[PDB]
Amino acid sequence: GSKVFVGRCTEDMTAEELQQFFCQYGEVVDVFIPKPFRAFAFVTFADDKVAQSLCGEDLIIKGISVHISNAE
Amino acid sequence: GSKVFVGRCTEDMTAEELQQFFCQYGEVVDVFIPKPFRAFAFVTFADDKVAQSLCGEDLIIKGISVHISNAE
DNA sequence: TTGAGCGTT
DNA sequence: TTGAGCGTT
Repeated sequence: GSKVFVGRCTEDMTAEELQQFFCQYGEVVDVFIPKPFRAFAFVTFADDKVAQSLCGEDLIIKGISVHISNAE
Repeated sequence: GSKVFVGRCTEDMTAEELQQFFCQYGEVVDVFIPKPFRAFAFVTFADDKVAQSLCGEDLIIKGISVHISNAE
């Protein structure tokens, strides 16, 4: 389980931006942003341990609090 | 401003544990835990950028959500 | 605040 | 859910 769900994304948050933000924690291998805009994203890590360490956290991306959960 | 306040600490959270947890983000140079127990701590980073990136986040340490704020 | 497309045990 | 101690512009 190396994919996380990222809730409360804003529309200006691009895949590049999310990847740049999330790769601070470990290698990111994919980002999925729904189209049309649905205010969430999925971020996939190479390492399971990295994804699990983020679950349950609320992180600040460009001043916005996003919630991290397991991807199902 | 390279020091953060860590709110909602639990008593079992030792200085070593907090340092181990927080050094994932960057070099940690000090940890202060009040005695007697007051359910918060201060963590000092070598790098200001690291402290600022954490402010406003809620992080999970041993299953517990702690809130990160600027140290004043 | 839980996604696709290909193409079928 | 905002700390010490040393020792004084």
